[PDB]
Amino acid sequence: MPNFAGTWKMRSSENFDELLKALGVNAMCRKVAVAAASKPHVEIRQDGDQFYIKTSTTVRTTEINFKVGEGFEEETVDGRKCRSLATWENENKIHCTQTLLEGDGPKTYWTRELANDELILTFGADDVVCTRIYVRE
Amino acid sequence: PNFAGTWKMRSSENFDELLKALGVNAMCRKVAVAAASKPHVEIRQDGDQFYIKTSTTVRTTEINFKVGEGFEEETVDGRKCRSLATWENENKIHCTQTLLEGDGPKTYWTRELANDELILTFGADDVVCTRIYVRE
Ligand SMILES: CCCCCCCCCCCCCC(=O)O
Ligand SMILES: CCCCCCCCCCCCC(=O)O
Repeated sequence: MPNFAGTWKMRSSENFDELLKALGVNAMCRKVAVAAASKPHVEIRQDGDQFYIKTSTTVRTTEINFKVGEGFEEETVDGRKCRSLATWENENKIHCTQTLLEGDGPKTYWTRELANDELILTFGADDVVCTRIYVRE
Repeated sequence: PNFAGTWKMRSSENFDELLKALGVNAMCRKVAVAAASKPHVEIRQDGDQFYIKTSTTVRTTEINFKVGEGFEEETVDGRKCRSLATWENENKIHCTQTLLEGDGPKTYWTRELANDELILTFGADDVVCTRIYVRE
């Protein structure tokens, strides 16, 4: 029912450096990630529950393909392989639960919500929350 | 010796081990080693006065120094340091470093001209990384 599809550009970021610190990312990498990941561009294709999400920066591009309610594999923000499940949390919000394939680490998740035609991306690592707001371009 | 010119890296040794000695975690080392795999360097030199720009797609650094005079730069892992370059021989500059802030391994770099190749060495405690540059 909500239409996530389109091209998006990041307008604002809260607590990204703190999220990377909670994931144990070294400052050498955080310094580049915070500079470069200051202006990601996102493309979404959506057909009902079926999604394609591509996030690109000069430093790193990721693409995921998933159906809401079906398991898939992706990476955490710090690049660790995880098994994921996206659920509708409400009519305008996808909540994605994540479990590491290998090893131990903080509990991670992401959410994507459409609110007043803005795309709110939240990432969790234990009790740390990062909020990135995307707008249409 | 004429360090001036444009240079491209042909080989690297022990960069992963150097970043480990600097306390960089494995996931970060894998990305950093890849990101640093082929820097392009521009040097301008006028006697003892040096300008060194090192560029990669993800990160560019520039330093200006005179041999024998203190300056401030960053370690490889991006920690602010106070530095001093000296001639170790006719074709070799040795740069001693001290952290401005916090504690960490003893670091230094050397740049040497040998058979018109540019040999960059980084030290962190007893670990040595060697990077060899050739003229572009
Ligand atoms: C998220 C990406 C983090 C990337 C951090 C690596 C930064 C580039 C290192 C450049 C080292 C060049 C050393 C040299 O002068 O040969
Ligand atoms: C080991 C290095 C980990 C650092 C991660 C870099 C991430 C850069 C781009 C992330 C984009 C986040 C977003 O979707 O807004």
